[PDB]
Amino acid sequence: IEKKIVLRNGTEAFDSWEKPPLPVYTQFYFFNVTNPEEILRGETPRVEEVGPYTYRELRNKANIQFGDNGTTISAVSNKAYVFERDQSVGDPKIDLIRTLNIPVLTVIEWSQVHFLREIIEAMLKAYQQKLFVTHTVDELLWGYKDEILSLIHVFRPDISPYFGLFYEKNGTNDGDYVFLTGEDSYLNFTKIVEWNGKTSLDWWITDKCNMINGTDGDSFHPLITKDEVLYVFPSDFCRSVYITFSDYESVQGLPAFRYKVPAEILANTSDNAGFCIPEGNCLGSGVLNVSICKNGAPIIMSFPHFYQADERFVSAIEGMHPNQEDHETFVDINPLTGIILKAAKRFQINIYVKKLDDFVETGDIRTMVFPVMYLNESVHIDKETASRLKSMIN
Ligand SMILES: *[C@@H]1O[C@H](CO)[C@@H](O[C@@H]2O[C@H](CO)[C@@H](O[C@@H]3O[C@H](CO[C@H]4O[C@H](CO[C@H]5O[C@H](CO)[C@@H](O)[C@H](O)[C@@H]5O[C@@H]5O[C@H](COP(=O)(O)O)[C@@H](O)[C@H](O)[C@@H]5O)[C@@H](O)[C@H](O)[C@@H]4O)[C@@H](O)[C@H](O[C@H]4O[C@H](CO)[C@@H](O)[C@H](O)[C@@H]4O)[C@@H]3O)[C@H](O)[C@H]2NC(C)=O)[C@H](O)[C@H]1NC(C)=O
Ligand SMILES: *[C@@H]1O[C@H](CO)[C@@H](O[C@@H]2O[C@H](CO)[C@@H](O[C@@H]3O[C@H](CO[C@H]4O[C@H](CO)[C@@H](O)[C@H](O[C@H]5O[C@H](CO)[C@@H](O)[C@H](O)[C@@H]5O)[C@@H]4O)[C@@H](O)[C@H](O[C@H]4O[C@H](CO)[C@@H](O)[C@H](O)[C@@H]4O)[C@@H]3O)[C@H](O)[C@H]2NC(C)=O)[C@H](O)[C@H]1NC(C)=O
Ligand SMILES: *[C@@H]1O[C@H](CO)[C@@H](O[C@@H]2O[C@H](CO)[C@@H](O[C@@H]3O[C@H](CO[C@H]4O[C@H](CO)[C@@H](O)[C@H](O)[C@@H]4O)[C@@H](O)[C@H](O[C@H]4O[C@H](CO)[C@@H](O)[C@H](O)[C@@H]4O)[C@@H]3O)[C@H](O)[C@H]2NC(C)=O)[C@H](O)[C@H]1NC(C)=O
Ligand SMILES: *[C@@H]1O[C@H](CO)[C@@H](O[C@@H]2O[C@H](CO)[C@@H](O[C@@H]3O[C@H](CO[C@H]4O[C@H](CO)[C@@H](O)[C@H](O)[C@@H]4O)[C@@H](O)[C@H](O[C@H]4O[C@H](CO)[C@@H](O)[C@H](O)[C@@H]4O)[C@@H]3O)[C@H](O)[C@H]2NC(C)=O)[C@H](O)[C@H]1NC(C)=O
Ligand SMILES: *[C@@H]1O[C@H](CO)[C@@H](O[C@@H]2O[C@H](CO)[C@@H](O[C@@H]3O[C@H](CO)[C@@H](O)[C@H](O)[C@@H]3O)[C@H](O)[C@H]2NC(C)=O)[C@H](O)[C@H]1NC(C)=O
Ligand SMILES: *[C@@H]1O[C@H](CO)[C@@H](O[C@@H]2O[C@H](CO)[C@@H](O)[C@H](O)[C@H]2NC(C)=O)[C@H](O)[C@H]1NC(C)=O
Ligand SMILES: *[C@@H]1O[C@H](CO)[C@@H](O)[C@H](O)[C@H]1NC(C)=O
Ligand SMILES: *[C@@H]1O[C@H](CO)[C@@H](O)[C@H](O)[C@H]1NC(C)=O
Ligand SMILES: [Cl-]
Repeated sequence: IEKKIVLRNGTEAFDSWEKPPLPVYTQFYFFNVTNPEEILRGETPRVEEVGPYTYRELRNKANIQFGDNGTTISAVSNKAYVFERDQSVGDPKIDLIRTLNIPVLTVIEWSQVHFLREIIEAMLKAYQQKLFVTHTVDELLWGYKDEILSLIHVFRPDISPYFGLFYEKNGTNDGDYVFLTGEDSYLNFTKIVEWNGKTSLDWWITDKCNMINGTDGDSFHPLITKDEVLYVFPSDFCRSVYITFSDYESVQGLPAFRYKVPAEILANTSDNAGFCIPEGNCLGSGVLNVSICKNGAPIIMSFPHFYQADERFVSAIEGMHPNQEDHETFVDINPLTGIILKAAKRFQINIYVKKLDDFVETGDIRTMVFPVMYLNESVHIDKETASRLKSMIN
């Protein structure tokens, strides 16, 4: 029996959950646009893969408060990124990525949804914008001041003049959670019961699709069996997900089940129709429109290089060469303790883009899902802690 794996003030299980000992790394990879002018004339985009840009994470739980006497527990998962230059392809403060002007594509999308339409329209007309821009890798990630957002900010202070894929994400959390500790049952360990005071979502169609299943992803319940499916709620993905057993792996001396993201997760099916707002009309297998949760921006999540996706997505963008080894999402879990040993959490960020007659900025651009950047959030257990665990286990 292993009731040692429960969150209670005293056990190492708690301390490690509170303050993760193992280092997590995120590597960013960007797609540099080689033929912007030609794309605007309706030609096939060709892109060039650039990276990695490696960041070591700092994690911990804060505002910790036990609930219902040892069964629930509220906390916030802070997270920050420390750049590692010698692990990266170059200096992100100097290196330039040319890609889509996301700020203007966003406000356009807002204008189209009759949000600040005039104000947005007048400014674009006043100050001509380029659809493709060039900025530093650091600017794209952690943010930079944009003309049009600054002009809007003058009138609407609620709207930020800065934009960045990870703007204001360094040293912050993704909201108030209340986790379920193993006290009641070891099965429902580090399981999620609420987020921002809410036990479900509300932006997806079906009650089913709005459910919050599983753990935050950083750990699992002990005594896993190959036959069972494992649910996760990655907040940044804007929906729950499951992973299924792939095969047997060894990480140091420790046994590990390899759980991967199956292709059912983003497949164009009636099951997943409830993710395709408004009227269940999906773009095709292997992508996810997350405009709603990303503040009306035309953001489409997918896997790297449209792996596990419809082929015409891959065909649309020259330079998209997907393969399983490099681009799949996997996680090697010690079946016994439900602890992660090795994992590559991988996914892409794309932008939906189409020609618009009212907006000359769009030129004659093709209708497509435009890949901007993907990443690999990884972890790997070292000898010391491994054999410590391996001896601790027995
Ligand atoms: C990915 O997912 C996302 C989200 O899941 C998808 O987006 C959803 O789908 C589409 C995207 O285009 C979109 O549907 C359209 O919504 C439009 C707007 O809906 C909102 O606004 C409606 C109208 O409100 C204005 O007008 C009303 C009076 O008629 C009035 O009540 C309002 O106050 C408002 O007034 C405006 O005020 C401004 C002035 O402000 P300033 O700028 O400050 O000066 C004026 O400039 C403006 O002209 C106007 O007067 C409202 O009724 C509605 O409830 C929403 O709140 C609609 O316009 C679209 O309607 C279309 O159909 C009509 C049929 O009747 C057609 O005649 C017309 O051509 C029109 O095009 C349509 O419903 C969703 O809004 C959007 N949802 C979200 C949350 O973003 C996205 O598409 C997906 N992408 C992919 C690739 O799959
Ligand atoms: C996200 O957020 C996290 C957490 O905040 C960021 O990580 C931290 O970033 C800060 C700010 O950049 C880092 O501080 C800098 O550290 C560098 C590294 O140099 C090291 O070695 C120096 C030797 O040359 C040493 O002097 C530095 O400081 C040590 O010594 C002092 C006293 O002597 C001691 O008090 C410190 O604790 C250190 O032990 C340092 O370790 C350093 O070069 C920087 O100094 C410059 O910049 C500051 C302004 O920030 C300026 O005042 C100085 O004059 C100098 O110009 C600075 O101190 C910190 O190291 C990071 N923390 C961790 C844990 O890594 C992260 O960068 C953010 N990421 C993103 C993407 O936004
Ligand atoms: C992603 O893709 C983009 C677009 O292709 C690339 O961005 C270009 O990057 C190149 C360099 O890689 C940039 O060119 C460089 O510009 C520097 C500054 O240019 C201004 O200032 C100089 C004076 O120094 C003026 O002469 C010039 O007119 C500009 O106004 C220059 O200093 C560099 O010049 C040196 O280049 C080589 C040696 O490096 C020599 O041949 C030259 O003699 C000279 O010493 C250089 O030309 C260019 O500006 C970028 N374009 C855009 C649109 O931003 C990215 O590189 C690519 N990303 C990655 C990671 O590869
Ligand atoms: C997080 O996620 C990213 C990927 O999204 C990872 O980065 C990749 O890491 C993988 C694994 O190492 C890399 O795959 C390797 O590609 C290399 C290709 O080399 C080129 O140049 C050589 C000449 O030296 C040519 O021979 C070759 O054809 C290529 O043109 C190779 O070094 C590797 O090939 C060897 O291993 C593979 C095993 O799969 C064998 O198939 C080969 O025969 C050979 O033995 C390998 O293919 C990939 O390139 C990386 N990509 C990027 C963009 O960095 C991170 O590593 C990952 N995980 C973590 C924890 O960070
Ligand atoms: C999050 O929660 C649940 C549980 O994982 C997921 O819904 C489940 O989906 C399956 C279909 O594959 C359901 O099977 C059903 O069985 C019932 C009972 O016999 C039957 O009434 C149905 O016709 C169907 O056969 C399963 O029961 C269902 N769970 C519940 C509680 O109804 C859901 O999809 C997950 N969502 C996300 C976003 O991860
Ligand atoms: C997503 O799936 C839907 C339905 O599962 C597909 O729509 C079908 O399209 C064929 C012709 O290609 C029609 O004969 C069917 O009647 C359609 N069915 C429904 C329910 O609409 C569609 O092909 C898929 N979408 C994409 C973009 O490939
Ligand atoms: C738990 O540890 C001890 C229990 O006595 C106490 O000093 C401390 O305040 C508690 N901290 C948290 C985060 O629960
Ligand atoms: C988790 O604990 C048990 C284990 O299966 C389950 O019966 C129960 O419904 C769960 N608890 C809560 C509060 O949801
Ligand atoms: Cl290993």
